[PDB]
Amino acid sequence: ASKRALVILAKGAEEMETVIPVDVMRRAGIKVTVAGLAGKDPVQCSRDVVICPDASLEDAKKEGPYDVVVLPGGNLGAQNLSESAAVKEILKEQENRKGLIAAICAGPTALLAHEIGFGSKVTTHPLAKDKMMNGGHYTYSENRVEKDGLILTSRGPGTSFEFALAIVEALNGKEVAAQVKAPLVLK
Amino acid sequence: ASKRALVILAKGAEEMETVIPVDVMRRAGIKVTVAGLAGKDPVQCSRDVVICPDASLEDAKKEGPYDVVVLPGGNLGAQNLSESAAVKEILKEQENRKGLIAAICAGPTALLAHEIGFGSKVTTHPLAKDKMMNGGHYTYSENRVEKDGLILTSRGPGTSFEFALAIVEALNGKEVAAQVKAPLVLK
Ligand SMILES: *[C@@]1(=O)C(=O)N([C])C2=[C][C]=[C][C]=C21
Ligand SMILES: *[C@@]1(=O)C(=O)N([C])C2=[C][C]=[C][C]=C21
Repeated sequence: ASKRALVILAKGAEEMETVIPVDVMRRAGIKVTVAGLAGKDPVQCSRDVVICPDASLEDAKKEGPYDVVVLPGGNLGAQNLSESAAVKEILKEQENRKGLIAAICAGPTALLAHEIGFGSKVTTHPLAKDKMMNGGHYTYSENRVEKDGLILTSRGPGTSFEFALAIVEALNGKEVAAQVKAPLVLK
Repeated sequence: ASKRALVILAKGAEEMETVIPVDVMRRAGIKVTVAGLAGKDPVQCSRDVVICPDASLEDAKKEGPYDVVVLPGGNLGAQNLSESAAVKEILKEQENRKGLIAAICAGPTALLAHEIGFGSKVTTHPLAKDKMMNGGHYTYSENRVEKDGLILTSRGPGTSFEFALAIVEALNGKEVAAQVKAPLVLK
């Protein structure tokens, strides 16, 4: 059975951090649902790229659970994710079932907001470190991609391929990740 | 005056190769128009990400000329660009005025289709080399980003940041490109 990914798309999400994981995961044969936080309508990302979600989050939640829940970054995107009771419920459910949770850039700050994965080693964008570390509930890492417990984190647009390929490896194995990687012309 | 970029978005475009340059160029303060080849409606990219263009190509052409015309890749996207008389006209005009033309992955094959920049050194995705080189009208390069005459080319999703930053450097200078690069957390 194909693995399934939920990518939660809020206004102000970093569009590179949204599209790179969606694309790379689809290349791996993962069934990806791009779910609009606010509903079914198109989402204005941080740099004004407008993306049409596959579904509302409300509708996508009904089709859960998912093998991974992915939280893109962007400060304002992450803030919207952090303020959402629906996001809280999804992440709590995912944590309770020991499923993978993946977040990049400022995205991991939504884990703090929703009290998810406390005690884990995490990374973030450098500019989001202080927010993430308020209260010392996580252990900070400068690795480009970090994985600890349920929790897979990464730093920025320039770590998005690595982040996406780490998701692929977690879900579909190292050989699939390598096969998906080769045609991308990565460094 | 801000520099201006036209990014031509066709069905089957590689969404990473579309979004990374749009985003990075906007970070550099370039005014970017994402122009829909087919009209104003949303565009289904190669991996099913749906992007809403800023304008139709028909409308964006009226607001030309641009400091750069950017052609994303994706085989079917590039084919659509190659078949378009509107694209032909835009690229011919840009070449005639000695403006920058930038293409990635299979995107450079549209330059061949429209007889643009013959004699230039170019790169492409490895799988698009034979198509690009039919007739020996260009000189092939394996560099991740290649620039020769008017013509800036690059290889794939994994060279998209380098490609975008090379555009930024060409338009806004090396220091702006460096400033935009640093917060991205690139390797
Ligand atoms: C991330 O996308 C993000 O969330 N943050 C705070 C950031 C800063 C600079 C560049 C990228 C990003
Ligand atoms: C490019 O986006 C493209 O145009 N081509 C042919 C390709 C092949 C593999 C991976 C990326 C790409």
